[PDB]
Amino acid sequence: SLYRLIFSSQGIPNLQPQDLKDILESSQRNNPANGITGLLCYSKPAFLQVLEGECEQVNETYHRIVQDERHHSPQIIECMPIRRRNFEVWSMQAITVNDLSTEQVKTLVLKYSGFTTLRPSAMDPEQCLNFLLDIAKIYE
Amino acid sequence: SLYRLIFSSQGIPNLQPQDLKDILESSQRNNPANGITGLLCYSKPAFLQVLEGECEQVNETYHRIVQDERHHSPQIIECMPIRRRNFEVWSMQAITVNDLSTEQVKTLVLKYSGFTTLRPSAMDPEQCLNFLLDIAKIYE
Ligand SMILES: Cc1cc2nc3c(=O)[nH]c(=O)nc-3n(C[C@H](O)[C@H](O)[C@H](O)COP(=O)(O)O)c2cc1C
Ligand SMILES: Cc1cc2nc3c(=O)[nH]c(=O)nc-3n(C[C@H](O)[C@H](O)[C@H](O)COP(=O)(O)O)c2cc1C
Repeated sequence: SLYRLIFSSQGIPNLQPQDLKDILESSQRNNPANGITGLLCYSKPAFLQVLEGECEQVNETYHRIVQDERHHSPQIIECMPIRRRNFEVWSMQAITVNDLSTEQVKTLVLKYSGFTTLRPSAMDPEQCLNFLLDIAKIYE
Repeated sequence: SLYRLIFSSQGIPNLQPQDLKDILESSQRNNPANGITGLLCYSKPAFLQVLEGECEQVNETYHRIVQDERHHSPQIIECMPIRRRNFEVWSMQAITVNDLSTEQVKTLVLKYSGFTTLRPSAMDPEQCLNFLLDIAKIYE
């Protein structure tokens, strides 16, 4: 009943600043409640993110996520029953990747991937989550 | 880059043999090119799909299956990269299970479940793997 879901996506080519905080209000009004927790990451245009919570919640959310007019082509990287939550999960939070490339952050991309750019496309699930973890560290 | 995805959904109140013949002619047609192979399985109401391939046309197919309406509310029990394929024989293989099924199949259902009717959300990843495994193991 306690799952972890990983997957990445592609943000519609015309997405604006005022759209993402609206993705936030959502994640911060729709998750805490659901014992949905974890971390969402943006690197124009690449998306990554892990979900953790009740299996049925994890799912209730992901499939609700997929129809959003705001991006296309989502790749589940992992969905698996887990032993314990990793993010103490103050919230399903969001980080924009700058890109801004870089100050100690580009490094985190030769490490878990190759080039300086966020291609969740090279990542294996472990290098996938390993990364979502390392970034949050140096950040609150 | 290989990956395996296992999921189960709820059929609509009225799927007929005619309505079951239609999901398959679409996966021995699409999936061959699509590169999709696996067992599907159907004990009214639920289907219980296993799908095998690389990460892209997996999601491609699934997210498409979920766009389907013949069922509703899919759930991912497990997605992640594998060693080797287990369902390579059929580009898909439908297999109806029902209380009318042979007294044999009825008991393979019981070997992994707490009740005699196929119930996915009460079965862990291993249980479904082997069920589907042992159940294709015995279907030409
Ligand atoms: C990358 C991305 C991640 C999102 N994550 C969530 C989420 O975790 N929870 C959520 O409720 N909405 C999330 N959304 C937004 C939903 O698609 C949608 O806005 C939300 O379900 C609407 O909720 P509302 O009924 O409160 O307005 C996300 C959107 C994007 C683009
Ligand atoms: C439970 C279930 C599983 C399905 N699995 C597949 C599948 O593996 N591959 C596929 O192409 N269609 C699958 N479908 C049906 C697709 O939603 C749809 O029939 C297909 O994308 C249409 O293909 P067509 O345009 O060639 O007719 C499934 C449908 C259901 C209800």
